Amino acid sequence: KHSSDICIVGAGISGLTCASHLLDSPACRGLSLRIFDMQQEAGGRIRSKMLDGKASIELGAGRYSPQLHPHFQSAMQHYSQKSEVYPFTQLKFKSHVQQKLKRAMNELSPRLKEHGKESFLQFVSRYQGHDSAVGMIRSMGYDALFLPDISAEMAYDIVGKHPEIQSVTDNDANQWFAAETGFAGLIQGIKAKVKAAGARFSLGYRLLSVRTDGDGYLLQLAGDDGWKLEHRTRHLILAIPPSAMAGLNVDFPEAWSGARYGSLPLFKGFLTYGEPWWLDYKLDDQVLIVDNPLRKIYFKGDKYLFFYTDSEMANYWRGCVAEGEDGYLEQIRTHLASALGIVRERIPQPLAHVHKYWAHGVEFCRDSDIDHPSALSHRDSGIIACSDAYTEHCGWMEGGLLSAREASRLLLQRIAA
Amino acid sequence: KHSSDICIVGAGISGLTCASHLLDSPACRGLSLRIFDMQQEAGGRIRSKMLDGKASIELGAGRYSPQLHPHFQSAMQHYSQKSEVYPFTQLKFKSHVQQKLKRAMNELSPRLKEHGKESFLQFVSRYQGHDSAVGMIRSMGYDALFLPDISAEMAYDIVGKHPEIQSVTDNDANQWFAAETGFAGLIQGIKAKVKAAGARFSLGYRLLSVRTDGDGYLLQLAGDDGWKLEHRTRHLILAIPPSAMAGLNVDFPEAWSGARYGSLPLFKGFLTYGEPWWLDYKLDDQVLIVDNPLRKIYFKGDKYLFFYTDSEMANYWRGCVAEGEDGYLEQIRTHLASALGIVRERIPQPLAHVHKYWAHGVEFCRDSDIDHPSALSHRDSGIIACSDAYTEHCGWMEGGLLSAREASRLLLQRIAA
Ligand SMILES: Cc1cc2nc3c(=O)[nH]c(=O)nc-3n(C[C@H](O)[C@H](O)[C@H](O)COP(=O)(O)OP(=O)(O)OC[C@H]3O[C@@H](n4cnc5c(N)ncnc54)[C@H](O)[C@@H]3O)c2cc1C
Ligand SMILES: Cc1cc2nc3c(=O)[nH]c(=O)nc-3n(C[C@H](O)[C@H](O)[C@H](O)COP(=O)(O)OP(=O)(O)OC[C@H]3O[C@@H](n4cnc5c(N)ncnc54)[C@H](O)[C@@H]3O)c2cc1C
Ligand SMILES: Cc1ccc2[nH]cc(C[C@H](N)C(=O)O)c2c1
Ligand SMILES: Cc1ccc2[nH]cc(C[C@H](N)C(=O)O)c2c1
Ligand SMILES: [Mg+2]
Ligand SMILES: [Mg+2]
Repeated sequence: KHSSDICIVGAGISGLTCASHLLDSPACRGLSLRIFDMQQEAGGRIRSKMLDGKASIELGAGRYSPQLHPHFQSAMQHYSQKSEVYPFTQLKFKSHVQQKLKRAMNELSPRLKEHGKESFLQFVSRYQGHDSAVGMIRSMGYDALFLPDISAEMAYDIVGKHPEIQSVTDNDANQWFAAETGFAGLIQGIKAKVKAAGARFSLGYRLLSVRTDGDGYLLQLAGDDGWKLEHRTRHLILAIPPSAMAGLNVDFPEAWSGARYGSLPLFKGFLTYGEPWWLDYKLDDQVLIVDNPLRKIYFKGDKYLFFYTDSEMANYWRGCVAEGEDGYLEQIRTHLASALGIVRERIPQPLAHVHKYWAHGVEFCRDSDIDHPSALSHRDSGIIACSDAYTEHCGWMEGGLLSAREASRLLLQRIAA
Repeated sequence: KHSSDICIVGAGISGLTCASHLLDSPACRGLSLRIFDMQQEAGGRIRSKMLDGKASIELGAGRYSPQLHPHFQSAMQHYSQKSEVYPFTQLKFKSHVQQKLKRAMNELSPRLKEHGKESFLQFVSRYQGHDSAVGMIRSMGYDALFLPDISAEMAYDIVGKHPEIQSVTDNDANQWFAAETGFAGLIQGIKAKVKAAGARFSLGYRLLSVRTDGDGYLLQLAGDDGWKLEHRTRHLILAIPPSAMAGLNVDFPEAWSGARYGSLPLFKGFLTYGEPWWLDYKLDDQVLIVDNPLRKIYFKGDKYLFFYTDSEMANYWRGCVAEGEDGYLEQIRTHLASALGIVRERIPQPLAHVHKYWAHGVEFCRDSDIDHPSALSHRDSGIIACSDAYTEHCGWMEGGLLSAREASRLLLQRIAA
């Protein structure tokens, strides 16, 4: 038999937290747990790396707030991961536009119906012209704020939940932390605890289809070396994001919820140097938000710098990387010089660098349904779906922990019934 | 994105050698050349690994014969790669069957003038018992020899061109060498020459489809992070195996050749230990061929041991691996113990271990003796296909060198004219 009592497809933080809750319940004594992930390492969009062997960098999720993410903070403490303060919470190098509109976003506050749920750009186009509104939105360095299906209501929550811009709203007392060893240390601790409790991991296998087979389910998987594999299970959680769900044969989203779902790409690029040349400019631990394509530039201590972009600007950088390392590094240097107000020859070339493009970096519900529960259920088959996108914290690890707790509750009802 | 004058998809030894022949030619001065491969490193089924940092192992190709592979030996010398004697050229702990293997193969050979081209299993059981034929073929370690479409003709060619069993057909004239640093070193030599001459590499991109587009071709590729990419070229070599050709939209194999093609899976597992325990059995640099699922067991000096299987036996192990690393490792201990005639508890567990499964390890002409030309051309579009499977040396790097030389001539004649 290649079978299991419970199967979790997905070994990001959502899936591994489902596993951890299930194995804690005495109702799962003796039941067997199999965890699939198409990747070769657990973590999903949590991916920590040593750059040049020197320092530790976050290619995916990198920061959290005690105010916004208390379940995440508790997870870090439960698994004894040490946090460090996250420095990039203020813009010391502000602009007239960035100054102007902290004051300007209080005014438009009456958006219940007067502005409602328009686009954020359509909204702000009201207070001042369309031109002025573009420059205001651009100065916050998250290009997703320009998209039409990003409502003005959404946008205000987006802006107050991000550390670089949170001072423009009344979320300016939120505190922020990063992992010292990287969030992968947390992924590793959960994984080890779930393995020691007897769950078995099959990493490197991609789920392709699932069919209901009697009381349980039949899964078709493809290993990344081509090996085709079938698995029977009695209970199934799909701890994968909406974009992955749509690729299956399970009638997503219609058989699952009222809502439609969307996603933004993200891009991060990291560079290290022979000397921490930015210390002369008093830039260590500062973040610059610029209109040029780097958009958000970060100087981490004396160790490295990086930049972070989304939507069309993430696709720009990913395209320019496809045309080869050389023009990519040269474009970066130009835009670094422009952001500092110096000539490109004062920017050294880097020793090492690494980048990462996430085609579906953030996945979110456009709130079409009236209510939206934390985990999902197939109306017919009883498959449970689990993802940060189904919660009040879409786009955050905290949403993963919250979806997983509901997801494991729903599955514990399936055993008790 | 952009374009090229010449495009090579596939950066195994075929594609790299194609590129090398093309850039040697004055007829390409000024032409741009772009090379795609879906893997992140060049080499294809040539994959070397410094297992532990103190030993070089070959997960793909591992040995060549100067007598059978003169072009490959010449390539090694051209790129200044050092060879070393390949130890596993004979068997010592021969069982009862493995002596009769010689005198029966030398005796059953006149009968292959007639009833020669039939299946090898049913030809060997047409002059000895069938219970005797299954024992004689199995003692050769290669389960390819039990299959319908491998003739008694094409099986005598296999037995004589393989180092472990070439004694069985009076082909000990043939010496065998391995690469001192691995065949990766040859791959890196070609790659460096092709880069130094201006070819542009795009690794990590998978070709999904090609369509003719005026004089040239429009290629659709998918990066392994999702990034979709369109590339326009004027001349196009597909240096990929027949299994890869079928996955495209190019009417393979009809619009190319009158031969049909098959493939076999292969599996290798490598095990290292704290103590070279197998020396007490005088096993270093020896190879045992056994009935049990390990089939061929190799002891490399006092560095490591490994085993090598094909066909159904390769699929046996890949399934075992899918059910979990612990049951796989315990299976190996069992089959090692019975092979050496000792109890399980005298085999240690391994420190480190690695394994590779090749779903299409070998691909070959099955309309064999079609006088199959060394490269193919699409009857309509003029796309050239390059692969070891199109040559007399299907299954050897030598075949890739031969196919590459032809494919580049085809493309130079069509670049000219
Ligand atoms: C660049 C970037 C920066 C981020 N920064 C932050 C931050 O600072 N703070 C924060 O809270 N969040 C951040 N996030 C988001 C955070 O990473 C996610 O919210 C969280 O990791 C999602 O966890 P998950 O388990 O729900 O999904 P995922 O992490 O996406 O894991 C899903 C897993 O399912 C696997 N999988 C998918 N599909 C299939 C299939 N068909 N078969 C098999 N297996 C499959 C995938 O391999 C994946 O490992 C960031 C994300 C990105 C891209
Ligand atoms: C286990 C094993 C042991 C072997 N031992 C020996 C030996 O000892 N002696 C010997 O001579 N030979 C041996 N071989 C054979 C040798 O590996 C091959 O004959 C040779 O490497 C084939 O080279 P190639 O360039 O034709 O094809 P490949 O090495 O198969 O290269 C094909 C390349 O094209 C890429 N590719 C494919 N498809 C697509 C697509 N749609 N888009 C983009 N890219 C793509 C692949 O990723 C790959 O890099 C062995 C093979 C195996 C599997
Ligand atoms: C551009 C964008 C838009 C909406 C978003 N919701 C959550 C995130 C992740 C955040 N940017 C982070 O990295 O912590 C995010 C990003
Ligand atoms: C089983 C089988 C059948 C046919 C084959 N033609 C070439 C090879 C490669 C060889 N076995 C090696 O590993 O060097 C091979 C293998
Ligand atoms: Mg998950
Ligand atoms: Mg090739």
